[PDB]
Amino acid sequence: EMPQPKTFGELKNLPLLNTDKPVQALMKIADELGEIFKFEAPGRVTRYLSSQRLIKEACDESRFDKNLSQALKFVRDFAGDGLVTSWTHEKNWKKAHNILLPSFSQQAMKGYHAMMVDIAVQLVQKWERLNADEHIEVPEDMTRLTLDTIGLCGFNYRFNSFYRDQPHPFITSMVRALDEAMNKLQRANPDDPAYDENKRQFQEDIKVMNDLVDKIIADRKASGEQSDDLLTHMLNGKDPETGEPLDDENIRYQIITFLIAGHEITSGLLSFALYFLVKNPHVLQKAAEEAARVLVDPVPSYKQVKQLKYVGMVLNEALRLWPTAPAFSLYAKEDTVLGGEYPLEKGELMVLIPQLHRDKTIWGDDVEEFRPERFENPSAIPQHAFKPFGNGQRACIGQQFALHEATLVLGMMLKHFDFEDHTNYELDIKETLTLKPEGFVVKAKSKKIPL
Ligand code: HEM
Ligand SMILES: O=C(CCCCn1ccnc1)N[C@@H](Cc1ccccc1)C(=O)O
Ligand SMILES: CCc1ccccc1
Repeated sequence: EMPQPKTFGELKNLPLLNTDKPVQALMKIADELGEIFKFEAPGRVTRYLSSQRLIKEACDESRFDKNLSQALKFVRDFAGDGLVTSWTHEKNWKKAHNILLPSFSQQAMKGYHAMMVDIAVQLVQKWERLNADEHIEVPEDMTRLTLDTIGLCGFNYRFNSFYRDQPHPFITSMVRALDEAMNKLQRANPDDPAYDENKRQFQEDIKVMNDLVDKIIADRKASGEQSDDLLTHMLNGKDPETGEPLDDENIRYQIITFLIAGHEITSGLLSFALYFLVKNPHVLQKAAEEAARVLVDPVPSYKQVKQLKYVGMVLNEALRLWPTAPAFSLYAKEDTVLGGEYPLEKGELMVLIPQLHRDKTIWGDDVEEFRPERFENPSAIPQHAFKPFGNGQRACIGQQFALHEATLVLGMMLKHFDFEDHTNYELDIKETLTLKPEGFVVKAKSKKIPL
């Protein structure tokens, strides 16, 4: 019989996720129950997988396909049939996947690099301009970086996050829609009048996002400009299979999807990376030495960012410990037995990435230690042991983008500043649909290296 955490009568396990930190709650359950536990909610059953042994099987795409978790299903209300919230069998998935893959390749990063540098330099400049008495709100600034980077590379839009403390109206709505999607996970009687105004606000936020993104698309189509951004690629792309381009609605969903992905999901990586760097000065020194040796020019080149191997290891080790897209869902395409012990019927598994990444049978007993050297040789990483970007054809299309922007800015941060964990910050991971070291603050003392 499969382990299952404590239940709450008719609510089954659902109230276990009625907590500020559900991923961490699930990790704790995984620690207690092991590599697989059943999680039941009213009208839902899933099985949380935490071991590489089981997850490797779940990642067999011949047996399991991506499932929309309840979170993804609720985000689908505004991310539509964008790539993240589409089922693999939906026409728009493969179509957009085929169209967008070349826009997200490592080679495509060469084209986004200058725009990424634009924002990265703004980040560096912000911190260069802080007064000595001041500190950095790390996740906030990382989000400024990542949001602005995806805005610029996504559709040549400047969110200008370094010019405001208040979020862009689209982001206000996106964050509130994501929050409402996450809140609806715990909503008994959704059509109750208590959650009534949440619905009105949710629809208003969906409309804000649609109107703003639709206007972006329409403005680009009307202007005819051919930027080297994702929007241009989507407006001009043709899926070789169907022969079809994405329609404007799906492009809007893709843009919404990229903005969600490139917001705190991506900035969390940077925030956790910097968190671990300041908590592990030996690592920081090693990463800083690489940044200093490699980033010999006032602005990093693409080729230099590629040489930031140890920065990449830092990022991978941050992704190991706190993958900011911490779970993905799969479903059994047919009846199948998982791991020789768990018969599954056709039709859900949750891959609990932080737990996979703590599988001592893969990583050794020191799984909680931040040791980028674990990633010194990518050959040492067994298949499916490390899956911060998900799996297979449903893996993160933005992986190279996220890692390039993260490596670039982290490299620049490490080149340009020494960092002080001046509050001896106690890791407190705030959960939305992503993870963030909430309140993580540092001081950055400029090395006074010009840009
Ligand atoms: C550190 C940053 C990121 C992490 C950890 C991450 C993680 C993931 C994961 C785990 C998935 C699979 C989700 C699932 O199976 O349900 C995914 C999918 C996806 N991600 Fe990311 N992501 C990141 C950044 C980005 C960025 C910056 C973009 C685009 C601008 C992006 C776009 C996507 C898309 C479009 C998909 C769906 C791909 C498909 O199913 O065809 N992600 N991401
Ligand atoms: O699975 C996802 C959401 C997946 C989204 C990650 N993602 C995908 C693409 N980009 C990011 N949360 C986990 C944990 C959870 C549970 C309740 C409330 C919040 C979070 C789960 O549902 O058990
Ligand atoms: C677009 C990334 C995403 C989508 C839904 C939920 C969380 C994260």
